[PDB]
Amino acid sequence: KVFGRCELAAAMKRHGLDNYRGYSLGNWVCAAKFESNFNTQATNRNTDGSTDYGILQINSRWWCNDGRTPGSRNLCNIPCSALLSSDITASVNCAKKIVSDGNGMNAWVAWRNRCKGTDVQAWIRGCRL
Repeated sequence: KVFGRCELAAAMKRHGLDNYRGYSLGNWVCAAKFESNFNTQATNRNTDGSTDYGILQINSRWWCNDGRTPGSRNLCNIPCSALLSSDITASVNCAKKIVSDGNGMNAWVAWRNRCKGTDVQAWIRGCRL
C-alpha cells in the first residue's frame, strides 16, 4: 500500500509513534517519505547482503528474519515480510525498538541526511490529526 502523507501521519499517531523517544510525528513521516516514498512494499538490498523492508526500511541484518541474511539477528522477532503489510503495526512496533537502541533516529541514514535539522513539521502541516 502507498499511503498518503496525512493518512500515514494518522496511522503513526494512532500507534503512538508521535513524540516517541522525543521524535515528533513529522520526523517519522519525513523518514518514511525518504526511506520508502510511503510505500509499505518497498524493499532494498544492502551491500552486505541484508535487505531493508517496508515503510521505514527496517534492516534484516538486525531486526527481522528474511531467510537469506546469514549470521544476522531477528531482534523484533518477526519475518521481514510482516513489514510489508498494508497494516503498519509491525513496522511501528519494530521502529520503537530501533529508535531505543542508543542512536535514536540516526539509525535511519535517510532521516539523518534528509530530515534532521529541517522543518520536519512541514510533513504534517495541513493534516487533521
